[PDB]
Amino acid sequence: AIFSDRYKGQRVLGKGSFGEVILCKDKITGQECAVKVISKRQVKQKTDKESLLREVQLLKQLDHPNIMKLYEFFEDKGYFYLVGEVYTGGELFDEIISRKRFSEVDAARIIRQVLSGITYMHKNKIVHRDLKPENLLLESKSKDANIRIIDFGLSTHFEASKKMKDKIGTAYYIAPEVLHGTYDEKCDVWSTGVILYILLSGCPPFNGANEYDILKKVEKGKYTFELPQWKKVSESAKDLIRKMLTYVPSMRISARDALDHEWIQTYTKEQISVDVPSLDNAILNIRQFQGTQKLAQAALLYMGSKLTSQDETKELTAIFHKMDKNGDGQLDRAELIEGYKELMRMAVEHEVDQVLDAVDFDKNGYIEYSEFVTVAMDRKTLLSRERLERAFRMFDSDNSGKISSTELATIFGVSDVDSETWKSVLSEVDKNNDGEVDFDEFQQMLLKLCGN
Ligand SMILES: COc1ccc2cc(-c3nn(CC4CCNCC4)c4ncnc(N)c34)ccc2c1
Repeated sequence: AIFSDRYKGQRVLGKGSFGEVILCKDKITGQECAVKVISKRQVKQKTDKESLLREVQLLKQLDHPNIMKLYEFFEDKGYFYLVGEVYTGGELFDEIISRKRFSEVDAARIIRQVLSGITYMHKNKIVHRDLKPENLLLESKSKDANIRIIDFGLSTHFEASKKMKDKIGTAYYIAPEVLHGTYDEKCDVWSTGVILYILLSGCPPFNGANEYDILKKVEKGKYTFELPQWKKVSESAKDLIRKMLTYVPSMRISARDALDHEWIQTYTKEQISVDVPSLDNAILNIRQFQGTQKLAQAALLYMGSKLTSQDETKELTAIFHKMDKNGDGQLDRAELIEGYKELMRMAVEHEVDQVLDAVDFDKNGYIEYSEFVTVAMDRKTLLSRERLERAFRMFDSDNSGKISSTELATIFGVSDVDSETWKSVLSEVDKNNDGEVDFDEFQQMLLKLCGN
């Protein structure tokens, strides 16, 4: 079984957990799929291969409309290839923030789907452990679309990335008992309870300035309904949340029994019988939450991509140098492609051609490979820079064009950028800052925070 014999890469879907997800296509049937590629080297394995193989085989036989469908599994010297069904509706919360109105009925429908998928998985002795909004995909970008839970069962066999770009946002959802090391399927009920709390209020129940702060709250396990917007919420919803966020797991309600709860039964009726006031403050809060999380993540990815492009700028120049037997610094289309491939090893024809368009539109002769290197790398870093700008713009909901010092403290705390470190970098960028930054200044800060 060779992965590449069956599937061709089409386009990247993202970096998710444990590795990158690539949209692939079956070479024979044309069938599209999402393949999670996990590098055995860059990621450690918890269990022996036999245990992993058995769990994979089980997963292939399981089917539920709220669980991502696993089709196939491949392995080579370097990697595991997990072939799943592709879902195109994006992350649940990125949908929710676009909505104009949101009620308890909406929240209930969402949670019943999650609880349903979880219950089926627990029946089969599969635990998630890292349940969070990022792991709730939509079959289509619509409030009517079905939810598919991704990454069930991965945490049992693979160690999580300790890189903060990977870690962002994880602290809010993790069960206290996971932190302390003794856990079972009840941890997934806890995470779901955290998600329900956020849907109804727009604010995490366990919150803080940074990762440790948040984890400290989770561990203590104390939370409240003190916020004003909890006045608009039914006692029934609050009651379920209490049961889901019960500290001791044996006393914590099960996924199965949570489906049976009065709130779920009452509010997921096809026919809306009960009062449905729009949880307007929760929406505003949820948008603020998502925006913050997305900007912090984009910031780390941007800094990461900057460093990566620095390495690859040096390598690419070295490679072309060797090829530059003449020493005139000019190469042809063939040579440029070959070198690009050399670096890649360290589709192709088309990417070089895009570069040459800008460089030498007429294509009359040879190319200053130096000029090529520059343009080539800028196209590689585009996604991250535009994504950064988009996240900045989205976070800036009033279109002020600026982010305040208070907002920066939140963004950087979530990002594990030390308070004293970022403030010092701000001072270097703008001596006369007024306790706010525009986009360019923010970007200048990030550059300085990654050795630039
Ligand atoms: C255990 O075997 C498998 C096999 C394939 C899997 C595919 C996905 C998956 N990831 N992404 C990228 C999104 C980018 C935005 N943030 C949320 C995720 C996806 N996008 C669309 N469809 C998908 N199926 C995924 C996740 C886990 C998988 C596990």
